[PDB]
Amino acid sequence: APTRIRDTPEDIVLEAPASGLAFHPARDLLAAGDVDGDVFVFSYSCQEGETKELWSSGHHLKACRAVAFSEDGQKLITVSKDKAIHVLDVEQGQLERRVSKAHGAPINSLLLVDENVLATGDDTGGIRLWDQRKEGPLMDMRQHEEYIADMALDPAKKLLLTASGDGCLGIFNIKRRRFELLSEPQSGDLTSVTLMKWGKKVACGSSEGTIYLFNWNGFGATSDRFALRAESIDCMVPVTESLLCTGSTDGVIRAVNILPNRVVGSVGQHTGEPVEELALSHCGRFLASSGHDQRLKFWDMAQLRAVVVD
Ligand SMILES: C[C@H]1Cc2cc(-c3ccnc4ncnn34)ccc2O1
Repeated sequence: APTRIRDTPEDIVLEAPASGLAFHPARDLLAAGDVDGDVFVFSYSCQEGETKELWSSGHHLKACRAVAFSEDGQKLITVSKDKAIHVLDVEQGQLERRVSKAHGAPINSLLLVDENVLATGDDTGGIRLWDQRKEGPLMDMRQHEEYIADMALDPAKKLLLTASGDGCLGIFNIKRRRFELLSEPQSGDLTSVTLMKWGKKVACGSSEGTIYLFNWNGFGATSDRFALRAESIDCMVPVTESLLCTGSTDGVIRAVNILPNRVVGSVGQHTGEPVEELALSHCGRFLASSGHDQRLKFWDMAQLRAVVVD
């Protein structure tokens, strides 16, 4: 009394723009990592006043480019232009493990594979796989020629898929610690990669505003492409097996259906400011976006998930 409720959590206003963004797998927590290296965990709620910073930490002294929560919800893993990988505890953001010198170049991309294994990708295209129980990387692959923009995981956890600024989709066999192939290079930098259609399609967003599709186990060349009415796609996240959201340098977040390929419409925008990253809540209800306006914004996915069909 008074309880003031909205349809989404309030915007989170940051002091520096954030490339790192992830939702907790079981709790109403959102993590961000910013261009100064700072990392934050926020509680979020549709009740006004109840979206609050729970902790911040300043262990990285250069840009924190990606963050991810462990599957058990206990740890937050962060990577940085300082070339380090850190393991933090979710409760307080205390540093529990520091893996410095993890790459020879700034780390841009992070993907957790299982409770002991993760992959990192750097600004020169280097890909490494790590088991926390073994010293040194399991794999060191430099077939890519430009930065690793994004990575995705085979549901069977066999293949790691990579999107690179060299215009290629990369395929690595995690189980065999080996390179399989690079796709034919595309005209746009591949900024984003996600699995769609129950793992049967690979969707990659490009710096020219195209989405490329590849068939599963046909990674060598695209099976389809279509363009948005946008100059770029810089980040994507799947909402359903057919629907994903994109963020672009024009600041607009777009809902896009795959096969049939259609722009459903605009979810929202960071007016006139590039969208840097997206994430989806564990419950599926909220999309979060991080923009160059230094805001984390929440969007209700219910209207979409209703309208949406196989
Ligand atoms: C870079 C070093 C440090 C580190 C940490 C982890 C970790 C810890 C906790 N939960 C997790 N879930 C997924 N990976 N993972 C895994 C590998 C690894 O190699």
